[PDB]
Amino acid sequence: RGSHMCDAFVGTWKLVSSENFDDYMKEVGVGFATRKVAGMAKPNMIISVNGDVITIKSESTFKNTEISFILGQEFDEVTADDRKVKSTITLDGGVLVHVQKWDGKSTTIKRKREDDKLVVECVMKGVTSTRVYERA
Ligand SMILES: COc1ccc(S(=O)(=O)Nc2cccc(C(=O)O)c2F)c2ccccc12
Repeated sequence: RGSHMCDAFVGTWKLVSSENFDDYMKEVGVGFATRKVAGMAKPNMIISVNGDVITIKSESTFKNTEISFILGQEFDEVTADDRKVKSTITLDGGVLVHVQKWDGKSTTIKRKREDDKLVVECVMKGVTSTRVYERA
């Protein structure tokens, strides 16, 4: 199989900046202690593609997580803050768009390549957080 546009996300990434993440987590409903510990973490994100399957791993002192998925196909996800959600991830004009649904709520996580960075924009209702990753 040949190259895919989504190969631009493949690699090992490290968190270098975070804005408004505590307020985003508050809007999602994350409790005090999890917010405090999760907000300290500086995760590494490892993204790989094998055929139609994309795998995103996150390693940190807070939690280690791994999801594998096919674009447009819903899957079960237990998030780092221990929500059990239904997730669907699609590609929209170069942007990975990840929607998590649970308990009648939903949040959208967008991942995009910007210069040499991977920029993650998390939205819950009117509250947005921006997390920026660089190559490890
Ligand atoms: C480090 O603590 C966390 C990690 C991951 C998630 S998440 O799995 O639900 N989605 C998500 C949200 C924000 C940033 C990223 C990112 O990529 O940096 C992300 F993937 C969390 C959700 C709530 C509270 C803490 C979370």
